[PDB]
Amino acid sequence: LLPVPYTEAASLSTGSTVTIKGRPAACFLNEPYLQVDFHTEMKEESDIVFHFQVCFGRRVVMNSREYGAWKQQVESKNMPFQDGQEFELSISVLPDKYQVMVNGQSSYTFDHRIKPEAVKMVQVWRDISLTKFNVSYL
Amino acid sequence: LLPVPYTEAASLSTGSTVTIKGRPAACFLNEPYLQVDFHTEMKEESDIVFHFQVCFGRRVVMNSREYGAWKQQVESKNMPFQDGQEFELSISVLPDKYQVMVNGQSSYTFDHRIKPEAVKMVQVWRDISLTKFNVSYL
Repeated sequence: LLPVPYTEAASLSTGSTVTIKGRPAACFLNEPYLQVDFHTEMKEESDIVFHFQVCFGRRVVMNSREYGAWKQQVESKNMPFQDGQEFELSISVLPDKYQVMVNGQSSYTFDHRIKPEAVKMVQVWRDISLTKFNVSYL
Repeated sequence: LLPVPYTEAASLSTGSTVTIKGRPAACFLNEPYLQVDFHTEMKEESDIVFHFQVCFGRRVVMNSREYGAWKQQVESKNMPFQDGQEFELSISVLPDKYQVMVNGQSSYTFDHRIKPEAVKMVQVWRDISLTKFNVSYL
């Protein structure tokens, strides 16, 4: 249903939740990727407050791009995504960090390096099909 | 125009040329990938006679997947692809190797590890839009 790369303007603060439903575009043997980037401007070259990159079946890396430069990457081996299955990815803004849940289970967190109020745009891209994208505020 | 991941059944021998026209789906700053895989069966989990993977603006890796296992990867830093531009990629089957041309210029080669006559399917995927795919025989 949704075009990939997927772009949507967005604002985030404490209590915001970004929810993504989709499925990998390839079998895990072929190592598809998923990337979710919280950008500071509508341009894709803009800074990235929160970068979330899944190499399905292998690892996750999280980072930020600040004044054009990648910072300290955080690596995680948690891999709750299942081969060939739909996933529901939810990214919640807490006061001190993002909490990333996959199919209802807390799987990753990432401390705010830039205030989330700096976010203007979310991009979801790489090797997924995308059926649902929502930003909600509570 | 063409769906990505793109799958097309194919046969290859000496004199075969696979021609791909497309453009990256992201700015090079965001490091999109391109992957071209020559498979031994119609299944995406099948062995890969020739694997060609571009990290736009960084490197290329080439390899083969034989009985399910990746082999010796070949790395190249040649990067003739231009940021934000259409490319024309042509992969020609010579008796002893594949020759990969990008916009008319020979840019990569890869010696046959498996006879090209074992190929049954070509997949073009990752972060590109695809406007043209052809297999031709001379």
